[PDB]
Amino acid sequence: HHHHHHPVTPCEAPLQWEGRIVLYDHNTGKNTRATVTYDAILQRIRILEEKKSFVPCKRFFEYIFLYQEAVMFQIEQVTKICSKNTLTEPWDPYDIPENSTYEDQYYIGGPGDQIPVQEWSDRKPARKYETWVGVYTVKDCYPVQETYTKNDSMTTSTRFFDIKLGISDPSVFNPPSTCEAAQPLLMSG
Amino acid sequence: HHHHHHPVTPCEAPLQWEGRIVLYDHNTGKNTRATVTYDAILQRIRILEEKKSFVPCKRFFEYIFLYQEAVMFQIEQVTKICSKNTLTEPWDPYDIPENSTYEDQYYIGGPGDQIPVQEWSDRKPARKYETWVGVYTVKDCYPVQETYTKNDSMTTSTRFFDIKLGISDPSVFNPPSTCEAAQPLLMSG
Ligand SMILES: [Ca+2]
Ligand SMILES: [Ca+2]
Repeated sequence: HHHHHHPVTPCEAPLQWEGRIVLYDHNTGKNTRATVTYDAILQRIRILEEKKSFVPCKRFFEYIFLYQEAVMFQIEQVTKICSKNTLTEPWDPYDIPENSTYEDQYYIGGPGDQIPVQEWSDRKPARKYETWVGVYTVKDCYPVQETYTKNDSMTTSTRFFDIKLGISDPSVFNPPSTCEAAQPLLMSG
Repeated sequence: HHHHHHPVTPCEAPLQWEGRIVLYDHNTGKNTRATVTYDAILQRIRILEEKKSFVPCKRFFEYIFLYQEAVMFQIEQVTKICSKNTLTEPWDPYDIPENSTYEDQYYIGGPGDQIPVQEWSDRKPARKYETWVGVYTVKDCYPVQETYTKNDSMTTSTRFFDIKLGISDPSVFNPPSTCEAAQPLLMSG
């Protein structure tokens, strides 16, 4: 039997990638499926909601968050109606904060196809419940899952997949021409 | 470019295994870490809660659910005080119901260590929100994650890992001697 040190700090998540996610929102119970272009160097993130067959939702959005310019564009994918809004909130990366609490390492999957991952949190002894848990791969530190009990009880779980390093198509961060735009509230049905 | 049929039915999850889980309960915000012995053939499941350093919780339980006998034993791991209770609810396997809606297939992880998985749900067009989403491996159909918006807004996400087929230690389903026991309500702090 052998004794593995707990890691002194967490691995460093990739800075740029193209991937896909599911965002599960318990306040609404909604699962949102999106293609994501993520760039922590410029602190921008582009989210393209996906439509599946016969979902009861008519409206689907593209989001372009440009934190270095304190603006977010939201575009109805059909109408192409744009909303330009101010971003007050600071950038938040998909990574493990360097002061996170190490929780575990384990294998996801079966024999012959299993992947080692690590789990980290913001657990400390002064607080009964964590607000953040992250599951990242051991080998490349890619995000796998995060749950965020953030926002005073407004919680989400995000699952990450089909991630590919780098950004093959930068143009996605250019807002469309219809984005000579004002600050409308666009929400889904 | 190529066109993959959607699967006509889902893969068949393993019937017996030993593994570990994290159960994230939004009603409380709690993350419970447990070692699990799972047996769908006898419809029994043994859950052993894990204690981590300096969690503010004093009480940790072992559960032995024996659905074929409509009884569940709950044991305080320290005191060894047992509770024997009646099970009214039918067995529910960790599997994909054969009438589930196929949602997606994708790779978790990075280049050189990534695992293909499938996602299934209980989505139908008559209901805005799913009550159940399951993520299972393609290769062996091992559970990876489930979220359950079951119970009229009482929702959980479960993550599965370190799964090994078969049950190396059957004795765990034998209740301990202190289980000449009554029906106490034992809850955590
Ligand atoms: Ca973050
Ligand atoms: Ca089930």
